[PDB]
Amino acid sequence: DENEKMFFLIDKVNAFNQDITALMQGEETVGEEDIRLFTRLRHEFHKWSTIIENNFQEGHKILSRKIQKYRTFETIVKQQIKALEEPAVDMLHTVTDMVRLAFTDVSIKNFEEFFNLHRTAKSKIEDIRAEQEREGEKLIRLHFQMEQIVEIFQHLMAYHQEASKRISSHIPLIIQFFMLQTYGQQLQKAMLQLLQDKDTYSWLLKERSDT
Amino acid sequence: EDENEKMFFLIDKVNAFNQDITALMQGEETVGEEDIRLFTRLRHEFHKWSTIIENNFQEGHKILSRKIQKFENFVNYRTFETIVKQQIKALEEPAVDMLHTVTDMVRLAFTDVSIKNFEEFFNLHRTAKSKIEDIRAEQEREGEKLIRLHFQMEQIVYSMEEIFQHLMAYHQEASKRISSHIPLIIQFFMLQTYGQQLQKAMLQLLQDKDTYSWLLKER
Repeated sequence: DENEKMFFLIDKVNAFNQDITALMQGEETVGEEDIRLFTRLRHEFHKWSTIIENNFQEGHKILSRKIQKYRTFETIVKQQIKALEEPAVDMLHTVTDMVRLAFTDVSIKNFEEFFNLHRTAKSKIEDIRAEQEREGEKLIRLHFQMEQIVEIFQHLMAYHQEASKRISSHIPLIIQFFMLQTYGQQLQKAMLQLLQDKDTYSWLLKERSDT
Repeated sequence: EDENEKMFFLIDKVNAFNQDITALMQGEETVGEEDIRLFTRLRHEFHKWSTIIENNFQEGHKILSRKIQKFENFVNYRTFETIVKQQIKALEEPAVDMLHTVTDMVRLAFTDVSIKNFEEFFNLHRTAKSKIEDIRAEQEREGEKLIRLHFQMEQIVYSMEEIFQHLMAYHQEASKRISSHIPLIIQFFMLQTYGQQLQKAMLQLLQDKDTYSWLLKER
C-alpha cells in the first residue's frame, strides 16, 4: 500500500527527530569513554571563559602602562573588547562543527541502511548549518558593535569588567540558540517536509540490497 | 560668493543642531535650573528595570519553594521548569514597554533640540522633525525585534533541593542577563544609533544647493 510506505517513513523520520531532540537536551545515549555533545559544548565555553580572563588581565596591564604618564585611554579598553570579536566567531565555527558531526552521526545511526534518506538528511544538515551560522555570526558581530558604547582607571576597568562579563555569557548563549536549538528544530522540520511528496517515498526507502 | 555665505550659514545651523544631539547622547547637555539630563533619566528607568527583575526573581523563588513544599506532602520536573520559564516570559512585554517609554523620552529630547535650534527656520524645523520621526520608527522596530529575540533565547536553560537549586540557578542567570542586556539594546538603538542616524540625515540636506534658501526661510 501507499499508506504503509508513508507510515514506515513517518516512523523513520520521527525516530531520527527524537534522536536530534535528545541531543538538543543533553540526554543522548553515549559510550563509556565517549562524551555527550552538550559536555563538548560546555568545555568549549569554559575555554571561552579562560580567553576572556586572559583578555581582561592584559587590558589591565596595558591600561596601567598608559596611565603611567582620556579618549586616548578609552580607545585601549574598546580595542581590548574588540579583540574578542574574531575569537567569538571562531568559537561559533568550532561549536557548529561538533553539532553538525553529532547530527550526521544521528543520520548514520538511523539511516545507514537507506542511503538516499541518509544523503537527504545530510544535505539538510548542511543547508540549515549555512543559514544559521550566517545568522549566528551576524548577532555576535552586532553584540560587539553594541559593546563599543561605554582617577579614570577605575571608571574604565569597571567598564572593561562589565563588557568582559556580558561577552562571557552572551556569546555562548547566541551560539547555543542558533547552532544547537534552532539548528536542531529546523532540521526536524526539514525532515518532516519529506512527507509532502509521496512520489519520492520509494526512492527515500530504497535499500542497500537494490542500489 | 553669496552662495558660499549661504552654505556656510546652513552648515553652521546643522552643526549646532548635531552638536546638541551629541551632547544628549553623551550625557553632557545643559539642563534647566532643576531638570535632569536625558542620560540620567534613562539611568533611572534602567534602575527601575533592575528592581522589576529583582522582584520577579524573588517572586519566582517564593512560588517555586512553595510548589515544592506542597508536593512534598523528578517526575514533576516538567511542571517545575514551567514555573521558571513563565517567570522569565513575564518580563518580555515590560521589556518592550520600557523600549517604548525610553524612545518617547529621546524623541522629545531631540524635538526640543530642533525647537531650540530651528524655530525661526520653520522648514528646517519640520524637515528635522520628519527625520526625528522616521528614524524613531525604524530603530524602535529593530530594538523590539532584538529584545523579543533575546527573550526566546532565554527560553533555553543555561534530592528535591537540587532541582530547586538547578532551576533557581537558571532563573538568576537569566535575570542578570535580562537586567543588563535589555537596557544595552535600548540605549544602542534608541540613543546612540538614533542619534547617529539623525545627525547623518541632517548632513544629507547639504546635497541640494537649490534647496538651501528654502531651508533657511526665516519669515
